[PDB]
Amino acid sequence: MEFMSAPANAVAADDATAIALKYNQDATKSERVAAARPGLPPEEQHCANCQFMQADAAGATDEWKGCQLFPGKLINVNGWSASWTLKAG
Amino acid sequence: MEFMSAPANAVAADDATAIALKYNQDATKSERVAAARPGLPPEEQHCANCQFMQADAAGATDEWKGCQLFPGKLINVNGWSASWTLKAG
Amino acid sequence: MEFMSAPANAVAADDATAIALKYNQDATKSERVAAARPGLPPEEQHCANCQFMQADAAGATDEWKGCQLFPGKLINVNGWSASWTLKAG
Amino acid sequence: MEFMSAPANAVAADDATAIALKYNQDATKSERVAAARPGLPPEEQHCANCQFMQADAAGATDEWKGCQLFPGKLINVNGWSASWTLKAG
Ligand code: SF4
Ligand code: SF4
Ligand code: SF4
Ligand code: SF4
Repeated sequence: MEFMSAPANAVAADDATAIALKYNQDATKSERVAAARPGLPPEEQHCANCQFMQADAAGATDEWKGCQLFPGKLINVNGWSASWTLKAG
Repeated sequence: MEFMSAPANAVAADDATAIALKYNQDATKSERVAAARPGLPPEEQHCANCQFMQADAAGATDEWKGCQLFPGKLINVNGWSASWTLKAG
Repeated sequence: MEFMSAPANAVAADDATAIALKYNQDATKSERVAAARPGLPPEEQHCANCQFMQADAAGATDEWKGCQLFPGKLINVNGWSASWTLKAG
Repeated sequence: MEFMSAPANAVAADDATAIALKYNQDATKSERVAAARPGLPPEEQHCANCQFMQADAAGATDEWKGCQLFPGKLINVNGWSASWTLKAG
């Protein structure tokens, strides 16, 4: 595989929105256990299985995808935020 | 009936999760018609017969119930969202 | 990952102990609100933040852990029983 | 100039160590801006001016050098990783 470029509009650690929504690009380092959102055990929760992850957003790759709660941005498929909600598959 | 107080955690219209899920407290003013989700004729679709409705959520009353897609929140039994799926059993 | 699948010794709904101790593997469906045990808001209480949860137990996973009040069995990190107690440390 | 021979042991995108280090062989496609590591503006950071680049590594050339954090591998002088540190001297 070729290296996966990091989008200029990916949510960053230094963004007020990320701080507000407790988003972390790496779910393993997130507060998912402390949040204890309902749906899946906490350590299985990440953007890849969240209701708001948008696979068809401008600039999306299999590593970077959109989120309906972060307009005009891109989150990491391995991330997590406190709005994590199991996708109604 | 008596004037029933609206729960402090009822899903509000200007909540980003609500906007993304296309939830309307009133099914009769919702996108159920245009969406024509499978299961039942659109005019019959509301949270009361949705699979994700949680009748025994904390604080639920005969008018406000929980929803798997709105952790910690309460929705109206006569509401609807783009996630509506006919309840089985 | 795989679907929710309780290991061999997961406390079961028709286990006399479970019934006696008011345990439910899903805290959002338990009597935590009615019981209103002291320490934290009832809706914030679950096995993961209970003093009796034991991280080091046979067959334990990120989702299933031991509980000192259920010797030899496993409970869900998202569960709750009427013995929920503050996590001292 | 003649074509720059690539090494078979170049760090590759699907190497767990590369992923963990946030390495990208093309720094302009990396997370350096988001990382905002100290010493130089993000846009000026690459392996060529990193403290850990190892010029005297087996098979190292004009374009590929070693890195203390990647034993037995070679990085691209134009690359970058989240361990970038301005070289002193
Ligand atoms: S809302 Fe879902 S998709 Fe968006 S950042 Fe949070 S966990 Fe990821
Ligand atoms: S998912 Fe079902 S219960 Fe929840 S808001 Fe939508 S229609 Fe109502
Ligand atoms: S005592 Fe604590 S760990 Fe054990 S079942 Fe009850 S709430 Fe869970
Ligand atoms: S540590 Fe320095 S030399 Fe090694 S990959 Fe990172 S930036 Fe390049």
